[PDB]
Amino acid sequence: PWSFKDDRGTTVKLDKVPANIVAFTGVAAALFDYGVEVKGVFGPTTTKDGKPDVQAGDLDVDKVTVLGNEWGKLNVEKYASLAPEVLITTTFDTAGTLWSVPEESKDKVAKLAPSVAISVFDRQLTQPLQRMWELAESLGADMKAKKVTDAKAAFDKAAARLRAAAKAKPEIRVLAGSASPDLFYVSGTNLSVDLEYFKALGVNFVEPSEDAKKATGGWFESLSWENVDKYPADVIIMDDRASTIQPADITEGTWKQLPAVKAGQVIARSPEPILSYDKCTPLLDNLAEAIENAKKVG
Repeated sequence: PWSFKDDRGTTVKLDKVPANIVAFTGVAAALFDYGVEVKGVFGPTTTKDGKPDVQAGDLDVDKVTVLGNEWGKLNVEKYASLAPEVLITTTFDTAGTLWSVPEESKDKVAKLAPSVAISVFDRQLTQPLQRMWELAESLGADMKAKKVTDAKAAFDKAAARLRAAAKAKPEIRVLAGSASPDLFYVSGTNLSVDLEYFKALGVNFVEPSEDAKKATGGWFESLSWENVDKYPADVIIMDDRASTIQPADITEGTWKQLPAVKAGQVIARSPEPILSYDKCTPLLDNLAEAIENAKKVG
């Protein structure tokens, strides 16, 4: 028998370990790094060139059945066809809302299999990493596999590296942004698993006021493109997801004139980390590297 109590406090119990798992693409990507296969995914999975999306990690995107290829899309008839035994996703709120399960069909989806949510709300990254590790082991992973303990050691090494970098370079101000056509969004550290952890390790973030973030309940501040120079920043970390405009493609003149952009001090941020140590290690290394080499320019 298999049992797991998720971050909504609900305990799913099945008579056997589920063989037919369906997961949000980023959760399937994490389980893949622990050698747990899924049968179906939903979420940003492939790009228009047919390549794996960043949230698909190392998943074999040809083998799995893609039920939806963007956030909030999940075809229920095709989901039923997988004979699903559990659905697994993340959750970003107090309510335990299942991330990316279409609101208009979530009840239909829930009829066909129990769900497991891993919370990525209002906590540090190490939390959901260890919760996802426990889930993967319950599903048949070997958590004492050298691939996995090496991964955890590499993550701990990269976390010490970011702590050291932030101690060496306390003057380097990091801005977390996400680009869309109407607005550039500046995140605060509070509420995000990655940013809360990077902050705990000593990174100096630009922090919009709580007043400036209240239109999103404290997640981020919306700025017009002409006002992206509001906060002086030395390193900018930009949202990497499918729905957002990547830094190479931002054509707006105010952006191109940013001290950080002119200095080449822009890297990716993954606001939806794939919850494996393997895939979170680069998030620490990349930010450490940027801080280690950054010039104060903002």
